[PDB]
Amino acid sequence: MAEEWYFGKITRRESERLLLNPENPRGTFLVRESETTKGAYCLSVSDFDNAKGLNVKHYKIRKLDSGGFYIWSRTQFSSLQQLVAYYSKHADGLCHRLTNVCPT
Repeated sequence: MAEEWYFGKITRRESERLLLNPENPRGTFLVRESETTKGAYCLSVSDFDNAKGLNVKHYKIRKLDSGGFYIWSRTQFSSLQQLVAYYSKHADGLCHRLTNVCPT
């Protein structure tokens, strides 16, 4: 049992398959393990614009030796739960604020 938004070892294309479901509104997200970087995580979030329609953006979450996490070094967090809590309040760099936890 992990956090509701933690999807573990799912692939980048599987995260897109789940997030691109038309029933999921803009701002739907999940956190997963990175396929490209060992020890890093990815925040995958759905967005919408006039050119692309519903699309997915992926953000790399790096873990520090001190135990912290960040997407941009200017804003660091002590846990993944603090990171999700912050980005649920302000977009601050992301395409959209986190609003809906990806189902199933």
